[PDB]
Amino acid sequence: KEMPQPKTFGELKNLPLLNTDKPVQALMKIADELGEIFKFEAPGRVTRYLSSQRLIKEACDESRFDKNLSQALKFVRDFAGDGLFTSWTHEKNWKKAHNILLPSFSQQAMKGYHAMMVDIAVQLVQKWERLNADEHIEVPEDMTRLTLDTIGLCGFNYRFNSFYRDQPHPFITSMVRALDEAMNKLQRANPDDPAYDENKRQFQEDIKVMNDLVDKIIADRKASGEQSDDLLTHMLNGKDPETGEPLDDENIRYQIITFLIAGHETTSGLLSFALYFLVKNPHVLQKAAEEAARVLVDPVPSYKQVKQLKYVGMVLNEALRLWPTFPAFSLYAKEDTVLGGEYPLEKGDELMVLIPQLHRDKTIWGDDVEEFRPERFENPSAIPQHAFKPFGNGQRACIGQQFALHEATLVLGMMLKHFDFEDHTNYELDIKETLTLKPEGFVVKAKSKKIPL
Amino acid sequence: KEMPQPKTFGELKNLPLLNTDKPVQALMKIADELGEIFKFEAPGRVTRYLSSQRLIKEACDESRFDKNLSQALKFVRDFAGDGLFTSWTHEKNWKKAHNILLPSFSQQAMKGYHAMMVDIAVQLVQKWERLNADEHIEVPEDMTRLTLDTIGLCGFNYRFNSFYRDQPHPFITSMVRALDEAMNKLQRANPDDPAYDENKRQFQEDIKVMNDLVDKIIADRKASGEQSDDLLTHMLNGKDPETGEPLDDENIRYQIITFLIAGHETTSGLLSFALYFLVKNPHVLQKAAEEAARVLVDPVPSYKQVKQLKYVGMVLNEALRLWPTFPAFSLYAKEDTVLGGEYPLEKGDELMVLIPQLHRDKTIWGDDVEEFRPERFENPSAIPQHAFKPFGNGQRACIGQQFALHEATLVLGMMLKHFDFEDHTNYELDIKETLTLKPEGFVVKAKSKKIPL
Ligand code: HEM
Ligand code: HEM
Ligand SMILES: O=C(O)[C@H](Cc1c[nH]c2ccccc12)NC(=O)C(F)(F)C(F)(F)C(F)(F)C(F)(F)C(F)(F)C(F)(F)F
Repeated sequence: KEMPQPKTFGELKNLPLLNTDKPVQALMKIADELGEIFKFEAPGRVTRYLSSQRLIKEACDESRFDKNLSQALKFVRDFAGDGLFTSWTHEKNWKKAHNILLPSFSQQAMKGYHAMMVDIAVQLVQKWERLNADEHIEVPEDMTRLTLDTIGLCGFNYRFNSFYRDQPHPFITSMVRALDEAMNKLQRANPDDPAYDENKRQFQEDIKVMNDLVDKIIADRKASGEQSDDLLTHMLNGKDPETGEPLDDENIRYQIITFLIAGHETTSGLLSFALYFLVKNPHVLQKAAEEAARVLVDPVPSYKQVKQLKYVGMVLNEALRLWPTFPAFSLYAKEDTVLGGEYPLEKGDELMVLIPQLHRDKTIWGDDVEEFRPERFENPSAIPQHAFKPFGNGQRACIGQQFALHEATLVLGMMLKHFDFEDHTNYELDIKETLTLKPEGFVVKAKSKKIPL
Repeated sequence: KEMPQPKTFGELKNLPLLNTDKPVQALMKIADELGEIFKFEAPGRVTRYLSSQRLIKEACDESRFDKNLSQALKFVRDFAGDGLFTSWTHEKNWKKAHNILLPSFSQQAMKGYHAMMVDIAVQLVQKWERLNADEHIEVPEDMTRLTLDTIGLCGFNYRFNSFYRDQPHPFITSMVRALDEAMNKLQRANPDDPAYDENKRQFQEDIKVMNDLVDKIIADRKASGEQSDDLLTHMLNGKDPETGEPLDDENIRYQIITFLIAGHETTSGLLSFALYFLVKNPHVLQKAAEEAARVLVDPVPSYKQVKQLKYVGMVLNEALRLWPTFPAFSLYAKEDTVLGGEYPLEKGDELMVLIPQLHRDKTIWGDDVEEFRPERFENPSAIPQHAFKPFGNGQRACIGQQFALHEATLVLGMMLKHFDFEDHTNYELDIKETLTLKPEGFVVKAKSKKIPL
């Protein structure tokens, strides 16, 4: 159709547009200007950004499109390896690990993780109970402490003890710096230029630090013989029904690194955005707090009680609507095909699904798309197909969805039961972009309702 | 016959002997060489160090000798003011505060503080329970986190939240640096030399940090009118029966600063030395652990149970015997008098009581003074008057004695109930001197007995 394309910079084509610390937000504005589809070129490379439910519903057809590793994911793959998130669907270790780990991530398995989630959630509540009169909370910082700890504990019985520290754990320093370097590689003609030798040296170091530390966690567990009901145990013992094979220790390492990435990056952002919207929308906070008080009648919340926090669940979905914390996923055409009746694609052609824009499609949600209204999610059946994709699509959808939502619902429920919140700075949303999105500098004050634990 | 005296440095006399990281330990070595008394001279001053029970019992006759402010304490007074610890006996505010505060520090008052002591103690135990299998504990660091927080919470319902951070609370950074400066001023021949301009700027800044926080806490409490179970409440409401006056806000601040200093410095040291002696003497550890397990039958220890920890109390007293954490106190002759039928003293003459040396007086304790044997304290009746003085003397004895011993007995009891301990490094005692003595670099491993809290 003579596809729309944003401004170009001679031989660099569109690449300079991503030379910014907020590339996703830049892409969202481009989508606002250009519409449901735009081409994005750089030297030697092209992708097409999709923003409408009309086109994205075709992109979600697994017979036509499969998951692609974006350039960022190809760089994350240098340390996340062939774990689930950075593997191609056709790689043997993808379907093997997928089949082995699904049972570990089901709604049923959440019952088993619940106690350990409560352990970390209570540490959060206690921290906040123990703050003095005039003190405030650094929201994304504390949400990250929580979610990292939760996956460490539930994942491999390891306590990061984030609420005991200011300094991040050695693994995290390397992980964050690796993630940063992976995103920075996306703006470099001549990667072999000696000006990046220190960047490369640091990256290799960081890779080796994560490996050495995770490999030791594996080794120690094999050595102890302990059978704690966690992801590491299920990976050590599990066999893929198809091949009959277990995961090898290298792949297990990559899965653990992957889970730590997820638990540090994604769920913490969700909790941070949810709290942000609640303090910006007092009527919604009140309704959520009402439910929390009504449902969480015991000092320790139970698994069943978390399932009964329906409005808290809707609040989280609405937070995921506006700011899906992993904001884009990539696809490639399995064969030649035509998108939307108008855009012919060849086998191998790539697409990027711009999730925050999909979630702002006024044809789907109505004109009030920027408003925070959890009630939009009262009935999944009234939401059109492929309109809401915060956890991606199909067989390559987020394996951690049930875990993330259970943790987030539990913690947000507890938070709303135990405290009233003040937006004491009238915080202005400022979204930092790493692998994920987070509200940087978001702070609040929390006044205890003095309900015992 | 002339009074013994250590080596001299020309015009500086004995002063350079205290130009060392470990002055008290240097003075103990000198005492060992020279005996029960030696003179120590510096430019413009003289003092006499006493090591024997026979001379010290006379020095402790309050009709003949009163508390002196050592050079060190005069410098500490720049921030502790006319608080109890740094006031002269004849100053109006000493007796006034003493009368008001004595009931707040009694054995009976410990019933009121017990619950908040437990609050912090449980945080210590949770921290250690949450360590990963082969991580270790930094003993004085964690004991200092505990004792500071306990006196903060019991003293003025303020949470330093030391177990939530690596870097000390700003107030503590200032207090430590002020205490360090106060000790450092002692060696400067020309204090107004421009080389100390920064030291003095920093000292004043540190004093202001301390005054600001404390004055604010006092102001906030008076504004709100709330009534807590803390020393601050008692000081705001208390009246001295003698003068009929309450303490004013400035003196209240000095008392609070004083209590914070004491909690940070002294009790933490006692706990660290006790654990040191315990891991070096496993028979004693076993005997103390048996008592802890037998007595502390509830997840939350009670006041009544802490009082039953007789042997844990003996352990603490024997640790105080070998390493009394505030190791020296100073006296002055009220009038002309003769010490020991041998050494004439003029009115105003200063004496220093070397407590560690008193506690090694073989004429009182037997020849095995260096051995750690809590059974020495099996029957308190046996201990001669003035043989054991870790809490000083008479009306100027430590007002916090019952507080310190309650906290230490509680915490050590809980530690011995909940963990086994390993001296994994075969630690060599290395004693750091600030205001007090503490074992620097003492580390252990603690293996949980998995007893619920
Ligand atoms: C609010 C929280 C989370 C969000 C928004 C989120 C989002 C996503 C999205 C959008 C994808 C698809 C990526 C793509 O198509 O390239 C994905 C994949 C994945 N997520 Fe998450 N995620 C979250 C939490 C978690 C957690 C807690 C874990 C693990 C403990 C996890 C593990 C994974 C894995 C392993 C994949 C790859 C699955 C596969 O392809 O087989 N996620 N996630
Ligand atoms: C094991 C712990 C402790 C030891 C070994 C200890 C030792 C001492 C000693 C030896 C003195 C006499 C000082 C002198 O003669 O110049 C003293 C005085 C004092 N201590 Fe402690 N102390 C401890 C804990 C505490 C605590 C926890 C507090 C307060 C919370 C405290 C508050 C004081 C005060 C206010 C004085 C001055 C008393 C007065 O002269 O009226 N001490 N301490
Ligand atoms: O890594 C990629 O392949 C694509 C597109 C791209 C990056 N460089 C290009 C050069 C030519 C053509 C396309 C590109 N990168 C992006 O869209 C982006 F801007 F970096 C991005 F939006 F931040 C992102 F990386 F895709 C993303 F949205 F943040 C993400 F994929 F969700 C993330 F995983 F978070 F990185």
